[PDB]
Amino acid sequence: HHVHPLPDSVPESEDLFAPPPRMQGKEGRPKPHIGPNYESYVKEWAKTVGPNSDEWWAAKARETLDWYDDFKTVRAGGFEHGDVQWFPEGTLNAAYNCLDRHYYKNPKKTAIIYEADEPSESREVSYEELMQETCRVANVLKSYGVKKGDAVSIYLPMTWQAAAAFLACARIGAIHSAVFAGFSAESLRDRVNDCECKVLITTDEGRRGGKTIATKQIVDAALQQCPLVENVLVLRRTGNKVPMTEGRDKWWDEECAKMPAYCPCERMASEDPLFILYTSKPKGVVHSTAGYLLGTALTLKYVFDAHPDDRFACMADIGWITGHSYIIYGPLANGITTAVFESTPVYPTPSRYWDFVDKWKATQLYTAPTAIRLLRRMGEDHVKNHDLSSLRVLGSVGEPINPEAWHWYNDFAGKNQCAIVDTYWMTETGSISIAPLPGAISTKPGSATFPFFGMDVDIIDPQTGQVLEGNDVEGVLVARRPWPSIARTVYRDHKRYLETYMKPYPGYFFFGDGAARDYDGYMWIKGRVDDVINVSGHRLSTAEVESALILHKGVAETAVVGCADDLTGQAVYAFVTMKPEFDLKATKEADLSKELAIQVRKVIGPFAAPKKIYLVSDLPKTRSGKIMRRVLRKIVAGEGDQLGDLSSIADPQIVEEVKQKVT
Amino acid sequence: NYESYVKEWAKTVGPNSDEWWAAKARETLDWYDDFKTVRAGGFEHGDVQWFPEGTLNAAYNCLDRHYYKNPKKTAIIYEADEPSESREVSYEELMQETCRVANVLKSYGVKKGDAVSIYLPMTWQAAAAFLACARIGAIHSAVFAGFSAESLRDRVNDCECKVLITTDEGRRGGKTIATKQIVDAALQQCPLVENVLVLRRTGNKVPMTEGRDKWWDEECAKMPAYCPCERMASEDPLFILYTPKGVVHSTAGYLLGTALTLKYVFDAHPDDRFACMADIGWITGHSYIIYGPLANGITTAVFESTPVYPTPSRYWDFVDKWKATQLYTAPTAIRLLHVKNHDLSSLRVLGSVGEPIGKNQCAIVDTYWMTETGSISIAPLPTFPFFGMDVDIIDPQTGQVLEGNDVEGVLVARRPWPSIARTVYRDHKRYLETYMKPYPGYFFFGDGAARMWIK
Amino acid sequence: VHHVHPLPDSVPESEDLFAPPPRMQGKEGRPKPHIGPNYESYVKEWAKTVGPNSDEWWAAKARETLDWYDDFKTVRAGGFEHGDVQWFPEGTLNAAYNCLDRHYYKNPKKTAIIYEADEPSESREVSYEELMQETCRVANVLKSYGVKKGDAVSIYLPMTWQAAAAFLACARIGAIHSAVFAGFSAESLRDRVNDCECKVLITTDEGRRGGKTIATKQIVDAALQQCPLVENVLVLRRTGNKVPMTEGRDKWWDEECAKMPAYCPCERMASEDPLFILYTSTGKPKGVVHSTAGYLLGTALTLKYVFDAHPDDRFACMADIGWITGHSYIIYGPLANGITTAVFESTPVYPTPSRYWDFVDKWKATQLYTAPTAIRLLRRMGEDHVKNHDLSSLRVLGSVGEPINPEAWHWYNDFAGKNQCAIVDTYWMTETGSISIAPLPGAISTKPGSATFPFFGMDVDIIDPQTGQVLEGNDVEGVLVARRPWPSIARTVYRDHKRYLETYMKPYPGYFFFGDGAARDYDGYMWIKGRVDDVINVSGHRLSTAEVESALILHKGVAETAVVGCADDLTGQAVYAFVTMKPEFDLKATKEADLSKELAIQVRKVIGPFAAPKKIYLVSDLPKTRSGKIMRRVLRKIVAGEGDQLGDLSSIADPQIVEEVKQKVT
Ligand SMILES: CC(C)OP(=O)(O)OC[C@H]1O[C@@H](n2cnc3c(N)ncnc32)[C@H](O)[C@@H]1O
Ligand SMILES: CC(C)OP(=O)(O)OC[C@H]1O[C@@H](n2cnc3c(N)ncnc32)[C@H](O)[C@@H]1O
Ligand SMILES: CC(C)OP(=O)(O)OC[C@H]1O[C@@H](n2cnc3c(N)ncnc32)[C@H](O)[C@@H]1O
Repeated sequence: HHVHPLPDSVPESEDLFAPPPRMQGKEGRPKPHIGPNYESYVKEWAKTVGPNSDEWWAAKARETLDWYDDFKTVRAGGFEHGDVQWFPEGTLNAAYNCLDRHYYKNPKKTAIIYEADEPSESREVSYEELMQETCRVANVLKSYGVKKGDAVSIYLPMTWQAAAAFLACARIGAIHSAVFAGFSAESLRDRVNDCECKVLITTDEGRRGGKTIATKQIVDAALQQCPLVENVLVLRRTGNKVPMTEGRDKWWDEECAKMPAYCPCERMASEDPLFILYTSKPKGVVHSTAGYLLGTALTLKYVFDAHPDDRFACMADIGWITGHSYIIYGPLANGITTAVFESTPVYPTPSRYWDFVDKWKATQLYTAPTAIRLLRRMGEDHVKNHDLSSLRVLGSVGEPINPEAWHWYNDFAGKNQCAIVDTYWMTETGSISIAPLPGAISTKPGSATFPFFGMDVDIIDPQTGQVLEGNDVEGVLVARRPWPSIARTVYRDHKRYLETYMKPYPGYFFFGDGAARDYDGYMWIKGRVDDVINVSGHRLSTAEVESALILHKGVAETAVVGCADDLTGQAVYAFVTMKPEFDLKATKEADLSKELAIQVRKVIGPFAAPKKIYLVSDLPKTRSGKIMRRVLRKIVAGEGDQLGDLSSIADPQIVEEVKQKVT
Repeated sequence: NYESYVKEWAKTVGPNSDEWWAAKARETLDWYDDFKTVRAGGFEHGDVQWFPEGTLNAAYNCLDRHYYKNPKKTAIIYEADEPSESREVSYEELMQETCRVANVLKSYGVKKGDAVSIYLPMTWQAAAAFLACARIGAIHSAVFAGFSAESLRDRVNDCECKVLITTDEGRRGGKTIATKQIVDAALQQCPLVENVLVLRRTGNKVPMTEGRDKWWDEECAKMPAYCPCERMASEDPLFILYTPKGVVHSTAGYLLGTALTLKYVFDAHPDDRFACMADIGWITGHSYIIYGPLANGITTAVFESTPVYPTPSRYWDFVDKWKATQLYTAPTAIRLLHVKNHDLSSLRVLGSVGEPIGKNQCAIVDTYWMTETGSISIAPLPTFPFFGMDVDIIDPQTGQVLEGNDVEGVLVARRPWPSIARTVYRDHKRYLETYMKPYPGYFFFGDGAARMWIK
Repeated sequence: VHHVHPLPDSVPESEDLFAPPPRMQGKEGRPKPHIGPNYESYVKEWAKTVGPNSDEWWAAKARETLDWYDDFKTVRAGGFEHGDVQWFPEGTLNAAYNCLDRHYYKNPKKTAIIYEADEPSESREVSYEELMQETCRVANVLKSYGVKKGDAVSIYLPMTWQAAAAFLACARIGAIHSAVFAGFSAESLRDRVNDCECKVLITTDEGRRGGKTIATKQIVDAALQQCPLVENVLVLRRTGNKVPMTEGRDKWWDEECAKMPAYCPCERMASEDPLFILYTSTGKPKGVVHSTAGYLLGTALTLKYVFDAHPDDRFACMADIGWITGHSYIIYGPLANGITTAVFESTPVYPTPSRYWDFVDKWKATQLYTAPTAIRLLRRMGEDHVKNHDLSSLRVLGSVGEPINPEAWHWYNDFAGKNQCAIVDTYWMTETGSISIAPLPGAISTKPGSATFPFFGMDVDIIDPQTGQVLEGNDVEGVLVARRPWPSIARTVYRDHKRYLETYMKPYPGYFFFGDGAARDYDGYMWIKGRVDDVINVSGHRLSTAEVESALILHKGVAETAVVGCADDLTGQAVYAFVTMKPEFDLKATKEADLSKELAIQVRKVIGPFAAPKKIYLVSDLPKTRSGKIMRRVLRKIVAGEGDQLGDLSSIADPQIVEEVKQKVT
């Protein structure tokens, strides 16, 4: 075969994982929405793509969401000019679908499990309570002159009221723009200025992992350079003294106390913007309303097999698209219970996730490979002595999951009784693009497997621009047709949207990731196109080399970048982090580096073996867990003085250590 | 009989009452969009909801739909302060004037959800001013024309309106109210008011501030006599009424309440001539001069005078002149009133309201309610709680209901009703503390009662 | 014999009735007419559209013709007296959705606009997809400026195809566009920009017309010096030549639109929400306001029936979008019907007088719609420019703007139509929204110079202006009035409803007053013969301008004429005639004094002794508006010695012509 699976210590013949009994309708669990095999996935998927898929999408849109006005047209527009339309004539409101309609059915049902930074302060928030808070905030925003179509910046940490702030904007047709709490004043300023908002919602302080985030202090520094912001609504999360500017700044509780606990919903067109979400100039990805909401609702239902009484635990942050789609919009649109997790995976101890799961009997868990590798690094004593049997689906999002970490997830979090859904997508796709349906698909460690409903993906040969038909092909991932939750533009920069996604391969949407489809038709997304390394004509994905390195005992996490080489074009350079227990005296660093290189050579080939290996205490990462290989690539290339605004990455101090180790 | 008012009332209260209420809302009002949910929310947090997904317009229900059916029908019997100056105002004329004023307001930049203060005496154009605001989704705040400059200022400032509708002068009991003079005094300390629309009721010289002040007639003459109706959510606010606390009523529930009570408590019929002698500056004039009668498409009276001008026979002269079919007044006026040789036979119902209190023919209906209730809550049907009203007696010393008959305590309501006030403008905390906290789970009217007798 | 006579013609009356020709009979593979084949087929359908039982027809047509977001309940209400006309009031819709989206969803690649550039070689087809995308981009730009539903937006654009996108972007978001003829003076632009109180103006750097540059941005800058409310100007880069741009206020159309997505939601408009203000040229500028559903329905129905438009037709209205004709029969009517419409950027004589016909044969136009002034202009230029063309794709030729003299009607019929097209003489006004009286080409046998019969929904009569009373029967003459509102009637004059009532509704209470003299002949055909204010009363004989001007043009060498009245001690008024001759006419073989005698004799033979002009002035051209109306008021006041009280003539087609006329009279 030309395409190989991501390196794994398990033989390929023993590495296929059928839906386990918890996902077979056994063990008293709900029967899966799609099952029990691959063909059941294909039979339904075939209804969602192609020239006769309007019927399926029209029915799903009308069955899944409540509409004030019906639509007539299912879809129109396309990539070339960026005029994608779905259900254009219909009207709806996201807050109505995420709150009102469920409150009218079961007001006391839990909407949010609020897992506070300190475990003792966690509590359940009913749909009634969440709706009331959302309506109060919406009324406050209207009193500030916020109109349909106005942008509102949100700089809130992971307290449950973040959901109320999102949905209060959606309720009145405002466009919320959420910024990770803890982003520097500079990063906040750039995003507040770009969306041209006049109102900002924030906290006095945030709490995360027992640390205080001085949000109001950061807001005050940023707003000195944000001339349009005239109103700041400040949630009293900690109660510590913070500055408050007379007139501009008001307290959330004092303002909401003046307002009624119900607010009508603004009737939104399907294509009215729902939010702007900046990714790392800052790129404001814009999603509209109906198509995005439908995509998050359908993917949540089908990829995680969500049922009415499920308790869904997405442990990400609402500053990330993962939090937009699979904390707030998806779970609440489905009317189930969703977790707002305010802490870190290791506060107070690395048992936190699992204490949380057993306390609330979470039925699905969704996190990132960085968190899985972090907990794997800390040892099994924190997870082994838990129940965790309420879980039946474990999800991974953010980057390729190394098969080694996949197995740890499968073995310890799931006890070999959960389906693992490796979900590939992007901020720009709105909802999950490629993922196993857990009641249907037998999984391979490291493979997203098959495309979701409405996603028709192909592999293009970047040297020819042509689609590679069939299986056992490798290249760059593209999508053939629009899908309902695709981002509609980049805020006030449609040209950047067209040039980034629609022009590289005309006729297609360009994801920016390298991908392969193996002989069984499974899709493998193996890293960013910009991270590919070419050694003596061999094209290397980051995931395959990083997956080989972690097979060595004691390795916690690695990142590989290319460095120019006069004789091989590029050479692989690897940054490697070891588990805390690994003794760098019994195995001197030079001996360990040799073993790591040998391991890569045996599993991939000599061309992939790192020419140099740097042992570091940690890797530069974004708040969401992405490993910033561009930073490492520029440091190795001697361009460490031209890196840009890294002030809001997870730990800026790590960039200095890496610079020292390389020098 | 008892088995008639109680048989029907059982369908309007309790866990099976949504069916009755959905049918009446759909029979009684014209809707642009249908509702799905009948009711939601409750007293505790003040999130009462009725017909939330529906859309409608109060001006469409009080003017347009009747104008389309019978444009020449009299909407308002305008009984001027001088009896000789009275005249009938047709639904066509009222709708045209309402639309002109609505177009004037839009030309000032009044948007859906904006407050507009109204400082008008009892001339028929007061209805046009109310319904013009409702037509465009503005929130009118009516201020009784007998209020001083300070009381006017306080209410104008509290609601943050940018527009005020008033008159040059008012005429009541043969005397002149210097309304524009009072308005100018008030507006010296009202920094948000940018436009004043001044109805020329007397034509006597009054001060007018260039730019800020314009004449009603001259502004309306520039505008077309039709204006589209803003499609309002059932729970969009309809008006603020300061009682200073701004009692806020929403649209669909309030309008349904007034229309049903008017039809049942007063047994209205399509060609009736309903004469409520109250003032549009108070809820009685809101509900049973303007919104109740015009929603039903009947004829309503706008009485500009006093009970004793020119003489104490004025009420009975008015009833004989117009053949009024109902007469709704307070005991205060009915006691102050010269009634011997009058006919008064056209009257089918004599209503009383506002305080504890025909000659063998016209009925006597004693109606209890409050500004916060929107429409009549307890009354006899020609006593007995109205449809949707489930009231109980509670001992204040225990907070417990005094089940039975011969008990005495405070009056409370069990569940929300459609026309209940939804908040106190920008002071929801006061709304909850006043009405919802004294007896958790109940609505606290604030008066005593015993069995039903209202103390 | 008859009291009412046809407009003077050299063809005998018995040979002057033209039945629908074979191209309009469903033969030769042409589409079958929507109404046909005779007068009775028109009456049978027309009778459903007027009277007390016509709600059914109008409700069905409104629901069949337009896409609605919300249905209506009431068909019509209101009336003339107070100006509260309402049609389909409870319904909601959007004009851009009906003109773009619904057709784009059906056939995105169908041509929406044939853009005939000033230079023929630069012309191209603009698909519904491209037009919708550009409309959506502009709509998004306007929203980014804070334009809200109900805000006015001024448009000062020449006849480039993007003018349609600018109109429809305003309609898409519920803004009220106010389009001003490109080339109007800074003073005229200022007055209209200030009256509508807009805060946004859309224009070009420059326009191109007849090989000439229109300094649109320079004019805008001059005007905006006196327009304190305008905060944003969007400038279309039509030529790319250097023009001033004010930092902050002014932005380039292409740079702004490139930032925006190519789709924009449609604002759900009430039937009676204003769609546009259109200013017309005697006092202050008159902003005629049209609402949405009735206007759109009227333009859609008249286009379909008066021009017998079918799905694949290529409709060529050669007017300007600054004129109501361009509003209704370039943009809204044709695009609502989903067909192809022409945006003609040039003049009838650039590069040569063959332009119209080169255009028709190049694009295979199926209908042509222009004005008598253009027809008379091409007539004066000779037959070599039209004779050697095909023109067989045409089957309907339309004329709008003024009475068409039978002499010009025949030239149109003979050379443009080759006696195989139906001629539709369409009478209406800015204030009527859509065509009011016109032949239905598959049904009505035409008379040269007659509008013939009223359109669906139009119930018209003749009032004797000397009595104020309706004249019953046929063979009557007086002033035209309408008995009942129709869906596309103007709803007000912007912020001046009193002027609307006093101009149209007060002169003849109970009726709508058009302001034109009219006659209904013995066959019931309607003749619109000139403005009431232009009637000339000589010794008790009331003379219409059209009849005398039609008699004069029967003389060899006459190109165009205008007659006005001047007080006369012996006849009350006397006829004075301003005459333009063809360039080739030898004015020395026939001296000016000699020609006048022949003209007077011809008018006497054809009309009567009283109609002979008392004085005749030879002029090189006549004062005319941009749209072709002859400004007889200007001539009338000059003859009356009142040339110093003429008003704002800065924006007429040729202001210099007024100076010559003053000289000739002096
Ligand atoms: C949802 C959230 C992660 O979106 P973004 O923050 O916009 O980042 C999107 C980018 O992340 C990477 N990626 C995310 N998931 C996976 C996965 N399962 N397998 C492989 N690569 C994955 C890709 O490079 C993608 O372009
Ligand atoms: C409708 C209008 C009067 O409302 P408000 O002006 O808010 O005053 C309401 C208050 O008036 C008094 N009341 C009203 N009706 C009656 C009645 N039938 N018998 C005895 N007392 C009555 C009560 O104290 C009530 O709470
Ligand atoms: C549509 C556009 C021309 O409207 P306006 O520019 O408002 O001018 C309207 C005026 O033009 C004249 N008129 C237009 N058409 C004809 C015609 N066929 N026969 C005779 N007179 C006609 C009339 O005097 C009309 O009042």
